[PDB]
Amino acid sequence: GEFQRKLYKELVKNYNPDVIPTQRDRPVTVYFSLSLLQIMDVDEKNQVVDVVIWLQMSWTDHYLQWNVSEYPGVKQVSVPISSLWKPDILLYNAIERPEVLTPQLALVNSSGHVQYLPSIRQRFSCDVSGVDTESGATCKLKFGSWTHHSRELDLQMQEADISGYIPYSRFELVGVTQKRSERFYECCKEPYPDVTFTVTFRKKG
Amino acid sequence: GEFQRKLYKELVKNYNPDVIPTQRDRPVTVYFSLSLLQIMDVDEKNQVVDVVIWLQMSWTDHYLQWNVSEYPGVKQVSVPISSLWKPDILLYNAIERPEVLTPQLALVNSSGHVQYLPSIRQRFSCDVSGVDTESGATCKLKFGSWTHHSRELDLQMQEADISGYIPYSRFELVGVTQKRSERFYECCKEPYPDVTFTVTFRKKG
Amino acid sequence: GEFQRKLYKELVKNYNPDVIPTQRDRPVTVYFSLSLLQIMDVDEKNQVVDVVIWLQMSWTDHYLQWNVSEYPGVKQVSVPISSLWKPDILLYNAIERPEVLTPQLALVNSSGHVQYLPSIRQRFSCDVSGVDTESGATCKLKFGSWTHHSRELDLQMQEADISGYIPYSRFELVGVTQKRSERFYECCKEPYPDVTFTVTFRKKG
Amino acid sequence: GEFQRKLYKELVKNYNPDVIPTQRDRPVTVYFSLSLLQIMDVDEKNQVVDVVIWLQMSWTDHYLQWNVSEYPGVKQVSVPISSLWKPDILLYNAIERPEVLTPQLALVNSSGHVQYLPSIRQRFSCDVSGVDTESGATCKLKFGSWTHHSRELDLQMQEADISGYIPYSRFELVGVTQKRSERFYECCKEPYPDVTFTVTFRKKG
Amino acid sequence: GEFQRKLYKELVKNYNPDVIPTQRDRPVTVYFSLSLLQIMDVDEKNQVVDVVIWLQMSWTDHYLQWNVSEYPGVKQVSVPISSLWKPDILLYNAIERPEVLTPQLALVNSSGHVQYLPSIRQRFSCDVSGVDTESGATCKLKFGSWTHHSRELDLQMQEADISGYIPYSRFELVGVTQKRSERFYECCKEPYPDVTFTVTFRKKG
Ligand SMILES: *[C@@H]1O[C@H](CO)[C@@H](O[C@@H]2O[C@H](CO)[C@@H](O[C@@H]3O[C@H](CO)[C@@H](O)[C@H](O[C@H]4O[C@H](CO)[C@@H](O)[C@H](O)[C@@H]4O)[C@@H]3O)[C@H](O)[C@H]2NC(C)=O)[C@H](O)[C@H]1NC(C)=O
Ligand SMILES: *[C@@H]1O[C@H](CO)[C@@H](O[C@@H]2O[C@H](CO)[C@@H](O)[C@H](O)[C@H]2NC(C)=O)[C@H](O)[C@H]1NC(C)=O
Ligand SMILES: *[C@@H]1O[C@H](CO)[C@@H](O[C@@H]2O[C@H](CO)[C@@H](O)[C@H](O)[C@H]2NC(C)=O)[C@H](O)[C@H]1NC(C)=O
Ligand SMILES: *[C@@H]1O[C@H](CO)[C@@H](O[C@@H]2O[C@H](CO)[C@@H](O)[C@H](O)[C@H]2NC(C)=O)[C@H](O)[C@H]1NC(C)=O
Ligand SMILES: *[C@@H]1O[C@H](CO)[C@@H](O[C@@H]2O[C@H](CO)[C@@H](O)[C@H](O)[C@H]2NC(C)=O)[C@H](O)[C@H]1NC(C)=O
Ligand SMILES: CN1[C@@H](CC(=O)c2ccccc2)CCC[C@H]1C[C@H](O)c1ccccc1
Ligand SMILES: CN1[C@@H](CC(=O)c2ccccc2)CCC[C@H]1C[C@H](O)c1ccccc1
Ligand SMILES: CN1[C@@H](CC(=O)c2ccccc2)CCC[C@H]1C[C@H](O)c1ccccc1
Ligand SMILES: CN1[C@@H](CC(=O)c2ccccc2)CCC[C@H]1C[C@H](O)c1ccccc1
Ligand SMILES: CN1[C@@H](CC(=O)c2ccccc2)CCC[C@H]1C[C@H](O)c1ccccc1
Repeated sequence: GEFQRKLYKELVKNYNPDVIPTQRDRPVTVYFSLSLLQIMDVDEKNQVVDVVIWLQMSWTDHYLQWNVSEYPGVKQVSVPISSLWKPDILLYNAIERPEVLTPQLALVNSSGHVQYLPSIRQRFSCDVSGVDTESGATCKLKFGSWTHHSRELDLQMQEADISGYIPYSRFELVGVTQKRSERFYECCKEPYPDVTFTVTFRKKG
Repeated sequence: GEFQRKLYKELVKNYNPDVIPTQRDRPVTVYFSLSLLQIMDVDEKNQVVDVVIWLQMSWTDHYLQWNVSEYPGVKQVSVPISSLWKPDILLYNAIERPEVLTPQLALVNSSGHVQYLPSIRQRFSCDVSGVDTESGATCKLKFGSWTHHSRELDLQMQEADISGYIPYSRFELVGVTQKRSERFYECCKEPYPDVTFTVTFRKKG
Repeated sequence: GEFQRKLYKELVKNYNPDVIPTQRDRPVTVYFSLSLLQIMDVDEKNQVVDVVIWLQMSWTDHYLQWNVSEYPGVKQVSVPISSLWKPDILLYNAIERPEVLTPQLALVNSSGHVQYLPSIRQRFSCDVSGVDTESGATCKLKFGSWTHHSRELDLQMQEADISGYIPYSRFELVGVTQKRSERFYECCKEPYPDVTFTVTFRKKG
Repeated sequence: GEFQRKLYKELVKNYNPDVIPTQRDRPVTVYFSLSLLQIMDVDEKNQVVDVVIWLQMSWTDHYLQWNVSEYPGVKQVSVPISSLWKPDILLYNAIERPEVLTPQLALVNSSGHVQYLPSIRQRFSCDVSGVDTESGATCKLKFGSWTHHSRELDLQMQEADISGYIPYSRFELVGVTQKRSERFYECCKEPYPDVTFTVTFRKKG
Repeated sequence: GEFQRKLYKELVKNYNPDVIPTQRDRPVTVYFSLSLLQIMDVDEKNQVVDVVIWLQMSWTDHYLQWNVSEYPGVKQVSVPISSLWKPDILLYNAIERPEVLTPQLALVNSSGHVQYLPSIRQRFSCDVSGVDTESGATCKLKFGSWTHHSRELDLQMQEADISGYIPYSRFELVGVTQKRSERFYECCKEPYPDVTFTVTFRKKG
């Protein structure tokens, strides 16, 4: 519609997607969770697991809010993620780049809350030497911001999901746990948070 | 011609391809169908099917209409899809990104009706454990919009085609059925439609 | 030179590469031919042939002509194909995208005649059962425009070449024929032309 | 914040990322180090090693400094590396391009000191003929600027790290040493520095 | 420095990288040579050789010259090749696109002489049927401009080098010759030069 077209024009004006949208030394809170959809393969020689994981991220960007009565009918909009600031979140265990399977779009509502929910095909490093035993292999998937400390980007955790796991693969899911942490690194004065998912699985008999 | 060159210049003016062309809370109807052209391979270990499928989409964009007597001779135009809004339709079963085999162009007529008909090479997840039996393996291919609900994008179905199936592959087509659906999801207020194709096939001999 | 630099500046001015350069309801004639340079491989299980083919296309674009005495010395220019309109010609049998081996440049002379001669590495679908016999496998390579009918784009044929075929591959060339055709499709009012190359070949063992 | 947004706008103004930020017979000093995170594979037939290495680079760019009291609260910023000048450092032994695993971002503080710390997946040439012996295979990894001599770009060395080496691969790390050098080449009047890492490793069992 | 920043700004002004820098019907002379650095593999079934080759090209572009006393201290500059005109030189035997291993930068001195020295990973077609014999397989590598004839681009030859050949591969170098030539092709009125390298090699006992 015409109201949407006018809204998109205003949202991009004076907006720099390279600048994290903090406000007066108050961090941007980013909620992060993961749904393991499939274990595609396990390479026992090279110590590699191949997965499809659906990442779910959300945060508030105060530059993206609008008055609902100025734009009647427009409750939320669909925007390419390249036009917004997004978290620079990395899988620390990754040995190749991710392949993104979903359209690179985010949903933004009228108070500036953004949802970006990419599904990714990803290969990563793990010791899979007990994968073909009763107590299987257990792998850690550590996620965190690459360039923003706790006072800039407050990474927070949400409930993990196993309901979407594909039943017909040759691996079964024994368990999934999760834990937020915070550490000081040698480089830097400020601490950096992370969210780590621990996945235990094994080959089907 | 000169009239075409002037028309393209007007069509792009004040046009944002990121904004779905709804008008006064009336959704954009999108007709969707599929023609299975080939089954290239079946990976029985990893539970993957490799296909070429020809997707057929059409819809009306009211911003792309023109007066026929202002542009005499110009009944329709060939336009790169990147310059238009297009449906953000996703194959939910996909485990890699699609490879598009056709030129990325759409046809638009004078009342703003768009046709975009991409042929794609695609690999996806399915239980193929009865592929080498009499009754065969049966796979679901679920398609739907990633960011637009029913009141924005009204996805509608059309008749599937088996006539283009390649006769000389090592798999034969036992059947194809189709079904539109509509559900409420936990996330969201508004319902989401989808179009699902069920394909049954088996190995020859 | 200085005259060339001035000419390139004028050629791009008021030029839209998305608009086919028809003139007063007279189609653009496009001459098309093919030289088979190599048969790299044949996949008997999956019914795929791997080739290098040199495509040769030429046409007249009336917007690219210049007065020879305004630009003395300048008989023809070398221009990136991305800055011109080009035919949207497709190999209908293709199962992957082409890999272009040559620089993406075209030659344009002073009366606007364009030559664009890409060499491509291409895999396509064919029944190759019979490849290891005396009479060999016979494959059709069908080429045509994706979005332009006969009254917009008049596809014409030229003499096929076998002189560039590499003698040291493990496949030998039994024969090559070619045929222009024109058909009505279900979609459309206007007929669409094509040029099809029929290649018969066999294993040397 | 608002001060950050204003700062980014000023940093890009009159800034050319193609120009090395020397001033008047001072070179740009670039500190370089490496942390070997994993040996993924060794191809004994083709003489190739496959690694993940974390490169650590830092330098001062005097065009990126700002007055701290003009931008209160803003001590450092996160910037895409493509918008800055960066060292043109090359692995001389490389037989494919690198695959970058981390976000392409750098940290810049108020006096213009830049940190850029890419983790890369890289394959390179080495004689691995004693890899399955007690004393192991020993490989040289030579790094240096491609276009800048010593008086433009002063490459300096820092302490190598083995603490991040993954314990569960099928190769073990016998040792890592490092050495800065400087040589005259036939081409050029000015000498060129390099930093070379020598890595000795062997197969387990 | 400040003089460099001013120089880069002037060099790009009124510069079109698509226009070969001839001057009053006098061709651009391009010196071309090759250093074979490695033979990575030989595929005997498909008739393919896999190499790393270091190409060395240089030429004069009269638009890139500057007065040395206007820019004191600035003898040469490091510039991205994408901002300059470069030779459109092709390996005629290539069956895949090249992978460029070096930074895409060129050196330009004050009288406008450009040096561009890309190292490339390349696969090409050759009859390797005597590779495992005493006299070896002999392959021709033919290089030439794709769109410029002799009167536009004067391709000249320089001394080949085998000093960079890697000693630890499983193939050894029997012989290398080189030869400049000039031929008429069917397309065109004007003759086209080429530089061909003949490499004889064999498997090690
Ligand atoms: C740019 O390149 C193009 C492509 O090659 C080139 O187009 C060709 O131009 C020539 C004109 O010189 C065309 O040849 C003519 O074609 C028609 C028949 O189709 C004939 O009338 C001409 O024959 C002769 O007729 C006269 C008898 O009354 C004689 O006086 C004399 O012998 C004529 O030559 C002649 O064959 C040719 O058809 C086109 N081709 C295409 C595809 O358009 C163009 O000329 C080039 N431009 C420049 C400035 O170099
Ligand atoms: C925009 O979306 C956000 C996030 O969904 C909404 O804020 C949440 O609203 C729920 C209502 O049950 C609260 O329980 C949460 O505390 C809110 N979340 C956060 C992170 O603050 C918000 O209401 C939406 N705004 C509008 C105007 O629709
Ligand atoms: C533009 O294309 C549309 C879609 O083909 C045309 O509208 C259809 O015309 C058919 C056949 O005459 C009718 O039966 C349908 O009612 C129409 N379908 C839809 C989805 O609207 C339309 O006529 C074309 N416009 C012009 C100006 O020719
Ligand atoms: C910007 O960062 C650089 C690098 O960390 C700082 O320079 C170093 O400061 C330490 C003290 O923390 C000194 O011991 C070193 O001598 C400095 N190193 C170099 C290479 O200069 C610099 O002080 C920082 N600037 C600000 C304003 O904080
Ligand atoms: C820019 O570089 C070119 C090429 O290196 C220089 O010209 C060469 O100089 C050598 C050495 O004296 C001469 O023998 C040759 O006549 C030149 N070679 C070519 C291919 O032209 C040139 O002098 C340099 N310009 C400046 C100002 O230093
Ligand atoms: C959850 N998702 C909805 C979420 C949403 O609208 C959304 C939010 C944010 C950005 C983009 C889209 C929209 C579409 C329906 C549903 C999709 C299905 O659950 C799903 C999730 C993960 C993998 C495959 C399928
Ligand atoms: C510290 N370092 C990471 C260190 C780590 O544990 C790590 C990284 C990669 C592989 C293995 C371990 C943790 C997060 C902070 C980061 C440093 C900062 O983000 C940074 C990024 C880019 C340029 C300069 C500085
Ligand atoms: C596609 N169709 C016509 C439809 C059209 O013009 C068109 C309309 C809209 C967008 C793009 C092309 C064009 C001419 C070719 C024909 C294609 C053939 O049916 C086909 C397509 C794909 C696989 C097998 C067969
Ligand atoms: C060429 N290069 C110099 C840079 C330079 O002169 C140059 C670079 C690019 C363009 C013009 C000139 C720096 C010193 C090393 C030298 C070449 C090295 O031995 C090399 C090693 C392995 C593969 C390729 C090249
Ligand atoms: C290309 N053609 C000439 C150039 C030209 O007229 C031309 C080039 C590009 C566009 C338009 C015209 C000279 C350059 C090579 C020659 C063709 C060679 O036999 C060839 C051999 C093998 C595969 C492909 C091509």
